Amino acid sequence: TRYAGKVVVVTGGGRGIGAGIVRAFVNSGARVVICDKDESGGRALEQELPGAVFILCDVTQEDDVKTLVSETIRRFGRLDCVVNNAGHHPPPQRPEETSAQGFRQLLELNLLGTYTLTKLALPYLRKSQGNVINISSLVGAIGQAQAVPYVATKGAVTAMTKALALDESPYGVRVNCISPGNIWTPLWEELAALMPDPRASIREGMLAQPLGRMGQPAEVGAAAVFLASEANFCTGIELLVTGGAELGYGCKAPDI
Amino acid sequence: TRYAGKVVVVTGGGRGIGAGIVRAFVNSGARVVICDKDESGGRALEQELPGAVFILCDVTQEDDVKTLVSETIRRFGRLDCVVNNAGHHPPPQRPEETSAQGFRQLLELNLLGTYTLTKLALPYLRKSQGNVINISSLVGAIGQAQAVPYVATKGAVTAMTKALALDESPYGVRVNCISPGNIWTPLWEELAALMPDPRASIREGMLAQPLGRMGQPAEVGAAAVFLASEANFCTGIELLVTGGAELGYGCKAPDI
Amino acid sequence: TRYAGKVVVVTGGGRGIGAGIVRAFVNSGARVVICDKDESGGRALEQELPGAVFILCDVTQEDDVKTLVSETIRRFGRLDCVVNNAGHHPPPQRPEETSAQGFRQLLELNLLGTYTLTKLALPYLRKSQGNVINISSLVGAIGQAQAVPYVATKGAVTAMTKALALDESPYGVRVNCISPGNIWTPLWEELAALMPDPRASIREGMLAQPLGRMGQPAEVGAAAVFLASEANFCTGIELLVTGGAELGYGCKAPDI
Amino acid sequence: TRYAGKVVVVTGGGRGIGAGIVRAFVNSGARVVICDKDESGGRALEQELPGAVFILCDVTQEDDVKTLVSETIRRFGRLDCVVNNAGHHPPPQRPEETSAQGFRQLLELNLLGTYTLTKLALPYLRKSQGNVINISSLVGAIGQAQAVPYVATKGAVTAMTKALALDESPYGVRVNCISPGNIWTPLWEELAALMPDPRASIREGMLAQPLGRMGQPAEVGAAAVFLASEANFCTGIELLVTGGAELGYGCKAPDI
Ligand SMILES: NC(=O)c1ccc[n+]([C@@H]2O[C@H](COP(=O)([O-])OP(=O)(O)OC[C@H]3O[C@@H](n4cnc5c(N)ncnc54)[C@H](O)[C@@H]3O)[C@@H](O)[C@H]2O)c1
Ligand SMILES: NC(=O)c1ccc[n+]([C@@H]2O[C@H](COP(=O)([O-])OP(=O)(O)OC[C@H]3O[C@@H](n4cnc5c(N)ncnc54)[C@H](O)[C@@H]3O)[C@@H](O)[C@H]2O)c1
Ligand SMILES: NC(=O)c1ccc[n+]([C@@H]2O[C@H](COP(=O)([O-])OP(=O)(O)OC[C@H]3O[C@@H](n4cnc5c(N)ncnc54)[C@H](O)[C@@H]3O)[C@@H](O)[C@H]2O)c1
Ligand SMILES: NC(=O)c1ccc[n+]([C@@H]2O[C@H](COP(=O)([O-])OP(=O)(O)OC[C@H]3O[C@@H](n4cnc5c(N)ncnc54)[C@H](O)[C@@H]3O)[C@@H](O)[C@H]2O)c1
Ligand SMILES: OC[C@H]1O[C@@H](O)[C@H](O)[C@@H](O)[C@@H]1O
Ligand SMILES: OC[C@H]1O[C@@H](O)[C@H](O)[C@@H](O)[C@@H]1O
Ligand SMILES: OC[C@H]1O[C@@H](O)[C@H](O)[C@@H](O)[C@@H]1O
Ligand SMILES: OC[C@H]1O[C@@H](O)[C@H](O)[C@@H](O)[C@@H]1O
Ligand SMILES: O=[N+]([O-])c1ccc(F)c(O)c1
Ligand SMILES: O=[N+]([O-])c1ccc(F)c(O)c1
Ligand SMILES: O=[N+]([O-])c1ccc(F)c(O)c1
Ligand SMILES: O=[N+]([O-])c1ccc(F)c(O)c1
Ligand code: NA
Ligand code: NA
Ligand code: NA
Ligand code: NA
Repeated sequence: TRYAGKVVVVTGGGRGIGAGIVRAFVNSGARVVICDKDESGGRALEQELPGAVFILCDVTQEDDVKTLVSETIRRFGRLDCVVNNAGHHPPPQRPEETSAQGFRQLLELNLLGTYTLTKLALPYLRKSQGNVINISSLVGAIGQAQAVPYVATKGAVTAMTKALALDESPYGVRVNCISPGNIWTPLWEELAALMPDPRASIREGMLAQPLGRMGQPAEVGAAAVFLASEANFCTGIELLVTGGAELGYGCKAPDI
Repeated sequence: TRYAGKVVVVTGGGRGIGAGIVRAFVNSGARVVICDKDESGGRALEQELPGAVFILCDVTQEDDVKTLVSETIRRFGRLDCVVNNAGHHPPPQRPEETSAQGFRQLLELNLLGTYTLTKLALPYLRKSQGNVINISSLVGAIGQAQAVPYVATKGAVTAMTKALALDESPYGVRVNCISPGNIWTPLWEELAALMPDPRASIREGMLAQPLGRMGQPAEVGAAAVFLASEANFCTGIELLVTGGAELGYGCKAPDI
Repeated sequence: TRYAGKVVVVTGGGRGIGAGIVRAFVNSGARVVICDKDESGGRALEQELPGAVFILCDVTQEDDVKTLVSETIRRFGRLDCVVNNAGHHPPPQRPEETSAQGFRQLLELNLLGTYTLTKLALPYLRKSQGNVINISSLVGAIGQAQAVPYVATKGAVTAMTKALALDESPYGVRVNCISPGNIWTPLWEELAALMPDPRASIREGMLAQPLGRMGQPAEVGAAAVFLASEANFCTGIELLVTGGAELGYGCKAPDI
Repeated sequence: TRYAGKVVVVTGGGRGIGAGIVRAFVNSGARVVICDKDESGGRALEQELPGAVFILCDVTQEDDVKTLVSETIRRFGRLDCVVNNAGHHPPPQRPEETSAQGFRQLLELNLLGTYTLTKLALPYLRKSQGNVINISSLVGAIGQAQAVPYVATKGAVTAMTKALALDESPYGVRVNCISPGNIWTPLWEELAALMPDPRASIREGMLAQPLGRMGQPAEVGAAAVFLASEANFCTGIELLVTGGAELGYGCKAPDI
């Protein structure tokens, strides 16, 4: 009952972190709209979870997003929280292997889709004194190798979260982000499968955390439910869900 | 039931933020040991809350703290979480008005008391795969005027939290801190009463946050219960509970 | 002679911070290519400074940038440092007053122009073991009101700086950024002139810093010359040139 | 001539980073007072460098420090910059192997010695509009394993730098810190010699940086001369001299 009577939209909620967030909010008592560009996972999740429904929506298509918001209000009568989770990490790319156009396309998903849904949702979030939760990444803060466009998009999301928090504070609408580190998801598994030694790639990812394991979608979901339901004095924060990967010295490569 | 069956020690739990944390953990189903050097508030809290008991303990006295831990284990059989909240903010002091000995005394409360309880508790936290929550302050991160010793003690607590998180990660013990901003507590009220215009001092403190109000002990308490019960992939983090005070430009004082 | 024999490109170098950086590098002994989309300031700077030449170049036009790099190599035989300073801050815009297309256009200047020049310059910077300096902004780190797109672009630049630093570290090429706060420039003056009370707007900007004044282009220039010439163990850093604006509590707007 | 006519005190200046800072300031044209508790290195440095003199001074002894300041003024007539570099890193210590009294002793050197010299110097720095530079450490910011007391002392120094910057800003006195990462110094070499495999310990320290090497005292010295002589709009900053050790993922230890 922590978030009972509330209505939540989760983008990219059909699998991975997004599905973990969907499950966490349903378990808290909320009704959840699962937005995803792929039907497979999200439609099955709707059948599985009574408090969840699936709406096909590509967050890069402004008309898809307009319909997502108007259908949410038409079907459920209010909107309390938007979780902007949809996003993609390309395979490793050296800087000279990137393109401006590929950079533009990744900005369209990771940044502008978050911007567009947030903009269309804010009039309703103001009425409900709701909140926005953006899923950024630890690598926006500390960088990552072979990922210049991806890192840039998440640096933008984290910064945008703080700007929006300032703008919406007089209306009682909080805007926060979660920065996960290595979370074991289908995207992580897909990316490891492209590596010469997938098992070695996965073990390296596990040992990047002092805790010695990757995180779970359910753990990101619990952080999201906290930010929505119990963090009434938090706005503009970056909640790290990383297992301590940012702590201490590690292998990143006597004084010349 | 979020933290049912667990045993929590809260230092400085007799009033203010500490009492808000005590209440939050009792509401989550935990048994709570209220530690405080003053009997008045903590003893009344024990009478009020069934899941809470009061143990008189000055965290600067190592033998008081040894007895706090051994009495907790004797009476409740386990220890799952230590919340190091005891601490003090002196009245405003210009740098030339501080002393090394006053600095040493503030380090004894704000830093070494946290260190001592954590050290004595860790053998039991390892057995329970428990966790440590230190109450630091936003001003450890961003500074504050007329508070050189206080700011230094909280910078130490936040850093120490990260070091300890690294050391205890192989044992499954998480170590995190909460950095509150302006929280309306008896200490805040006492400090404002020393000012020429207390009402103006309080209004200034309220407007230091984009949210336009100070925070509540219950809001710090909810963050603590989150870190203890649902943040299993968080260690070494600094959870800001500040109402956005660190965001954007403000009045802190054309190019010469 | 701190940077004698070296060749530096400064984008947006015709006025403001960029011109201050141009002057600082000329004073250090470097030859400087002034890139700007406007002829007026940059052409006069070339006439004024013996070690500087002006090349008309719009950093959003990839063919302009290709020609900028090839002309620099043709005329001076090497390239040691690229300072990505070109960028724009729109007038204050409430979130609901922004557009995706306006956001895209600002990303094109503030982020992708920096990306494009850096990409085209890196083969030559590798040969010279040169370095990249991006001019970001403090508001990428802490947020700003009525500037969601601008803040997002600078969050991206700061993050991208760290990603690129990781990628180029094995080649000995350092990548750093400077985050200025309020610097008194023609852009600042233009923006204040749009306000109801320009003088009040300027005084507010001055008092946003504990130092009680805004910064100078020459001060950003000195930081850039430091990063280029004497910071051989710095890569991926964010050098704050802000007068302390990020420090302490301020006016950003008792516990409800 | 960048800092000609100025007078600088460097504590712990007899070897290591401190000696590199002494050399950098002498090369900039300043007169330097070398403070150290050991005579060997500092006395030889005075003989070697015309613009430098050695004063025996233990920064934990308040009367030593009073005499250091009064002798500096008596001999040179002004004081422009204090570099608080004296400090120590103990050998690796597990948390349960530390003591409160050992923690107190390390606070006395790393934190209170910096506090005491700064306090005694500030009246003269106000007259000269001088500045303070504290040598902290990257591990104050990100933590380190087996170093709870050391990490806590450097977290305190970095925070104290920001508090003091706020307090002294109305007097035109800037207060900044440098946070080095792995710098190859006699302390680093001594600590590695205690390890089972010193060569393996040194190689691990080198590879903790994306640049693949440790830093040099001269590189910390150049950062200090920058902060003193050319960073007039920087106060309360933490200048990282770390070779990028804080960037990206590394080895710090699939989802359980
Ligand atoms: N997995 C990690 O380690 C990790 C770490 C940090 C941040 N993140 C972020 O978390 C989020 C989710 O990552 P994940 O690992 O769960 O990925 P994932 O690929 O497993 O799942 C992403 C989901 O989003 C959907 N999606 C993609 N593009 C979409 C679009 N245009 N419109 C609507 N839905 C779309 C996909 O169909 C999928 O269901 C992303 O923003 C990612 O950047 C992930
Ligand atoms: N109030 C704020 O705005 C604020 C902001 C940031 C951080 N904090 C921190 O939160 C904590 C609590 O602050 P507060 O405002 O609730 O203060 P408070 O003075 O209202 O309550 C502190 C409690 O700790 C107890 N205590 C003090 N010294 C003790 C000792 N030696 N041993 C045991 N108990 C002791 C006091 O008796 C009291 O019950 C402190 O660590 C403080 O630095 C407060
Ligand atoms: N002024 C401040 O307070 C401040 C603070 C933080 C960051 N910054 C950043 O510093 C940089 C310079 O700011 P400023 O105040 O000097 O601005 P400015 O407007 O005074 O000068 C910017 C210069 O860049 C040029 N320019 C603009 N678009 C260009 C393009 N497409 N191609 C080439 N040149 C182009 C302009 O013609 C001008 O000469 C920007 O990146 C800005 O975001 C400024
Ligand atoms: N070496 C590194 O990798 C590294 C990294 C980050 C920070 N630091 C910091 O840099 C500073 C210097 O470190 P280092 O590696 O050069 O150490 P070092 O041991 O090589 O040199 C320190 C110097 O300070 C002197 N000193 C020690 N205690 C003193 C006291 N009480 N009074 C006066 N002088 C005293 C010593 O005699 C010595 O000459 C310290 O503050 C250290 O914490 C070092
Ligand atoms: O595909 C890798 C992992 O992705 C997560 O989203 C799922 O919850 C797991 O079942 C799966 O092991
Ligand atoms: O004393 C100021 C405030 O302190 C808080 O700890 C209490 O919960 C409030 O009742 C009180 O208004
Ligand atoms: O236009 C405001 C300021 O802009 C700076 O770039 C110039 O150096 C100054 O001459 C001018 O006062
Ligand atoms: O002792 C290790 C290193 O310490 C530095 O301070 C010295 O400048 C070097 O000569 C030496 O290699
Ligand atoms: O830190 N990240 O953002 C991140 C890490 C690993 C992944 F596989 C991923 O898709 C995203
Ligand atoms: O930010 N703080 O740590 C803080 C702020 C105000 C107070 F009254 C106080 O006691 C502590
Ligand atoms: O912090 N900035 O990025 C910033 C501040 C003020 C300006 F006028 C400006 O053009 C940019
Ligand atoms: O990061 N440090 O503070 C640090 C690292 C290595 C050392 F040997 C040392 O004495 C200090
Ligand atoms: Na359903
Ligand atoms: Na009770
Ligand atoms: Na010229
Ligand atoms: Na000499």
